[PDB]
Amino acid sequence: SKVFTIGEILVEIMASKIGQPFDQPGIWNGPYPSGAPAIFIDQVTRLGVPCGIISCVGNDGFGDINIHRLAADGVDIRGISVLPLEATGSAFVTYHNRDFIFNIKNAACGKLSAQHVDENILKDCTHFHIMGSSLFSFHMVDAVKKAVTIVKANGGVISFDPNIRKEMLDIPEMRDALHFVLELTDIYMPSEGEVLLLSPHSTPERAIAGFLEEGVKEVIVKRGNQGASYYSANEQFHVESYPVEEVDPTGAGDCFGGAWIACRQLGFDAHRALQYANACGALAVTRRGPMEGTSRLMEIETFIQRH
Amino acid sequence: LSKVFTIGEILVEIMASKIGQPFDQPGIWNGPYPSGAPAIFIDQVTRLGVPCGIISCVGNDGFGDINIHRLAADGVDIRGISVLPLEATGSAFVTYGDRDFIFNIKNAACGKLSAQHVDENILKDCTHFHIMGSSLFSFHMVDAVKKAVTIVKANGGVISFDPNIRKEMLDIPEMRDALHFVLELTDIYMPSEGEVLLLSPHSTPERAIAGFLEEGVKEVIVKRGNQGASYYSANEQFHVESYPVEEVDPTGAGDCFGGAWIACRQLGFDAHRALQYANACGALAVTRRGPMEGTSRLMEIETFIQRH
Ligand SMILES: Nc1ncnc2c1ncn2[C@@H]1O[C@H](COP(=O)(O)OP(=O)(O)OP(=O)(O)O)[C@@H](O)[C@H]1O
Ligand SMILES: Nc1ncnc2c1ncn2[C@@H]1O[C@H](COP(=O)(O)OP(=O)(O)OP(=O)(O)O)[C@@H](O)[C@H]1O
Ligand SMILES: [Mg+2]
Ligand SMILES: [Mg+2]
Ligand SMILES: [Mg+2]
Repeated sequence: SKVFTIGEILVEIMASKIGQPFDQPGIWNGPYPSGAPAIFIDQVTRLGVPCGIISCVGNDGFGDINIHRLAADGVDIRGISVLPLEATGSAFVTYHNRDFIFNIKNAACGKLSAQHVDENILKDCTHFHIMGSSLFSFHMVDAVKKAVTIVKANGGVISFDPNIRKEMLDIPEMRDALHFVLELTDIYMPSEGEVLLLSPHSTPERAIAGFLEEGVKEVIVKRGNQGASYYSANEQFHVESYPVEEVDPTGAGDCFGGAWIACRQLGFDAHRALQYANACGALAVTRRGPMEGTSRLMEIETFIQRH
Repeated sequence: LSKVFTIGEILVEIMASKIGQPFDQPGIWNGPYPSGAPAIFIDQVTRLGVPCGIISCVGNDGFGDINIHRLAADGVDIRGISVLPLEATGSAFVTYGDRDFIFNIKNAACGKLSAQHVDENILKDCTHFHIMGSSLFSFHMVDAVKKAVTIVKANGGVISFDPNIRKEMLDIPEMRDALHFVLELTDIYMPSEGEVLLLSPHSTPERAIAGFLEEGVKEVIVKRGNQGASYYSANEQFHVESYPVEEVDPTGAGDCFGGAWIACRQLGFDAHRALQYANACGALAVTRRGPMEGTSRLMEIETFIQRH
């Protein structure tokens, strides 16, 4: 029983100071392993659940830091193809109080396609997770479509976190790609701000009811500093947030998701899984760095206990 | 009203803060810094006071802005710099003998430069057009360059060419031809010592150079790294020794040497003066870190030469 994801893998370069602009020489920190699917799958493995990822990186040091990190953490990296003529994706980020310069679409991670999805790699996959952020081109979609149908046809469970960029919604083809995934989704994990996106219904209550009636088995709604909710035909509950000192919210959704999926793989019931997921996301935001907020079971449990 | 123009890639460079710093581990980096052979060449030209412009493409981000701001502030005509919303401004990560790089040019805004992104209303007063071989990495680039060249030669302009190519391009017949194509329309050839035989059928520099001149090239300026440079014309031939300096970054040496030569010639310097100034410029260039941070003003070169 293995958990698999697919998508962009990149390195993040972070500005050394708040307010630091992009158009002035300065000091930066990095590279740091990154990319929503990678963060998610890193959290899954740190919780002791077998998993793998399908992506494309370039034949360079930036691709290496990612492969090395995931591999050392227990992730099956056979699915990460290395592209000699492409540069590994990157993202420069600066703060205020947030701002980015992305090289994802036209980078190695954007070369992912059906040809780079090895069906044999998914032969024993029981759960496949999709990040909406990965659907930014026809090839990304073809890759996702191929992997999802292989797993679904093999009786696997599909989970989907629509962490998309609102822009993609104005693009029919991407809008249709998102509808595709949802149509085959068992576990839908939108944040409150994303609940209405892929629904013909205008009120959240109505949208969620719609997802269930359409085929989804469970809807997990992330509410940031307000906690999280769980919805199924069988039950419905909510958990309050754990008050923490937020530093970086960029990996909260990814970690919360990996925790939910991993805990469920470990046999946790909905209530316990939601509690751990909630605590995992809270812990993630207390540290800077994309993948620096993932936690292991012991840390999550101690955090819960202390509260 | 007479202007020197160039065309090509504009990118930013992000440098490793320490020697021995790997790309596969977190650390500290310095940047972004304005870069790109054509950009450094043109920055040296404008710093010498010679009116100039550049045709290039950058993305709609801060990395694109730092280059436009620097060039504009230095006096370069940047109207030929198009901003592409759907693309990312090229970049280059480097770390320290070898420099080691991670490039994003071919698939960035740089490689989007199209023959249409050129014009001619922009090159109307261009009497000198300079080409960097490092820019010819796609048929779209060669097209943009071919168009610009036709336009400039139509108004009776002069073409200068610096073959700072990646030897690899020589095995791709298409690019191999683009380069030979440009060479046949070149008036001023400026290969480095290790690039002299590349576009030549001969195997000895003497022969290679004698061939370029026979074919039509009027001047061949050979850069010899830390051993000076040589000038070759059908009528004369001479060389200058290198100035001893504490080298720190060789990245922009050739580009600065090039801008200095072209600009000094525009200011009426004879071949002998221009060669010593270009030579000194390249010498000064390598003393500071950063691709475009070593350019010099005319009198800085003058004093450099004097003092010594
Ligand atoms: N400031 C916070 N304090 C406590 N818990 C938080 C905070 N922010 C997030 N969380 C926890 O993490 C889960 C992850 O959440 P968030 O709602 O930011 O994810 P998301 O909406 O998917 O965002 P993303 O755009 O990064 O994918 C939340 O539902 C919550 O349980
Ligand atoms: N270490 C050095 N010491 C003194 N002068 C130097 C040094 N390096 C370069 N120069 C001067 O600068 C000119 C610029 O030279 P270099 O040979 O590195 O350029 P190039 O071979 O064209 O390289 P590129 O590919 O960067 O364009 C030289 O011919 C020389 O006069
Ligand atoms: Mg379509
Ligand atoms: Mg969110
Ligand atoms: Mg050289």
